[PDB]
Amino acid sequence: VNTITFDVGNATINKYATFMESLRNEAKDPTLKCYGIPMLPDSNLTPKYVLVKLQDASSKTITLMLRRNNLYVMGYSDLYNGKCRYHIFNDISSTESTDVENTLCPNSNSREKKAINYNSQYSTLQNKAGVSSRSQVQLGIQILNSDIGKISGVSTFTDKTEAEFLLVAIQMVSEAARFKYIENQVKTNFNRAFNPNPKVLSLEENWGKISLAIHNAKNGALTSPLELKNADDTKWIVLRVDEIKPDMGLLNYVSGTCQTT
Ligand SMILES: Nc1ncnc2[nH]cnc12
Repeated sequence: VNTITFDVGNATINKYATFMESLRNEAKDPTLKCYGIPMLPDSNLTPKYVLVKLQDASSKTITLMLRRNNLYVMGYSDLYNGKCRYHIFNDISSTESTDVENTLCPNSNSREKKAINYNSQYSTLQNKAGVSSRSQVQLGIQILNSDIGKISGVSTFTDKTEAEFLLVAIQMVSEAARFKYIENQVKTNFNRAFNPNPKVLSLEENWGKISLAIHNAKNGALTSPLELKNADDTKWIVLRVDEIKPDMGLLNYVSGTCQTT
């Protein structure tokens, strides 16, 4: 399994664009695509995972472990007192947990557990972060940089600190890779913090339905329209692939053939 590094401390728009491109190209199936949009692999393709190393301005890092089939963050590691400290979500199966241990921290004599004692659903992360909606957790490059430093090499931190980091990182890494729209929100706001708008949230929550709708579309027409939100919180009834393709970075894996095109 490969590691993609993003230097948050020295980030520029172009370096984030390159990061997104690299992450999409490592995660995607080598071949699968629908309507020109690359698709993630089935859950049997190896390697099953990708690592994403995030570097702060002090050169400390956190490495996220992502599942290729759905781009979920499974856990993260940091160097702590010389040790590979691995932090696994509590919703990972026994067999995948072994893989997380061994992928984040391959040397079994130099590693140390520090569990994430909660699941990785946004509802849970929001709860831990003290917010009723992740619209209330700002995203941004300086925020990500700061949050890495609250955790990496730090003996103890609160669940709120951890959940904030995870909400920021999940959205700026996995959601941005899945959605060019979200990558572009980061780029448009590159020099500042921002709050995810209703379209960011609607895309995040509907990626599986969107991916299925694109995979199933015939001659560019969705079989069933899909109702999303625009950035101004008005309904967006998507009728055609060409309406939503610009916002897409990766499709969730969907079995069967599609117009590739
Ligand atoms: N752990 C995770 N990783 C990626 N996307 C997510 N969406 C919700 N939780 C997530």
